[PDB]
Amino acid sequence: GPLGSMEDFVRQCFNPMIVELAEKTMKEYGEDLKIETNKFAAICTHLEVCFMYSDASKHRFEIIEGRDRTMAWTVVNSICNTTGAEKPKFLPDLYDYKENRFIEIGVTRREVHIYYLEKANKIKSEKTHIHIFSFTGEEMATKADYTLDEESRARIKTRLFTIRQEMASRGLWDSFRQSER
Ligand SMILES: O=Cc1cc(Cc2ccccc2Cl)cc([N+](=O)[O-])c1O
Ligand SMILES: [Mn+2]
Repeated sequence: GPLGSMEDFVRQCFNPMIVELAEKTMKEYGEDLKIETNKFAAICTHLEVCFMYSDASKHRFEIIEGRDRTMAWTVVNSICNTTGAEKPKFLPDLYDYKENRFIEIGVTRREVHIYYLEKANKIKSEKTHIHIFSFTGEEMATKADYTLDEESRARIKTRLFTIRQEMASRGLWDSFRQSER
């Protein structure tokens, strides 16, 4: 049918705060949202998932993702100096004060196991916990430890489904799904 604009969709369906943060991210990494619209959408999605993940248990998680890079690294350094946790080589999305480990969160259109393996290879850290969500409800987590209960993760998955099917409703899904990497 009628093909829609990804930028319009992103601005209509994501919270304005999230949008601003995503724009800030893309500016920071030199990417133009006006052209890299799928990347823009993905960054919004990943941000929202990180925030929902944090929100599932307030006072447990420090949020790293969303801050400017220097600020984020400052926070990471602070957490390491305060808790004695090993410094990660790449910027994680969260810190878990309860389990005393950083959390890397992935959101993928690809096969979750493969994606997980790529992440676990590309962090080269050992204590950082990895949690991968797909748009079809699949999950993959380090040591099969999923951290949050089924209801919280169900909320996350449901949001992902909503996004996927509104995109599909606008004819955006086909392009978005294969523009990964
Ligand atoms: O897909 C977008 C995306 C964005 C981010 C945000 C981000 C975090 C750190 C550096 C650059 C960027 Cl774009 C992170 C991940 N990730 O960890 O799977 C992402 O998959
Ligand atoms: Mn990150």
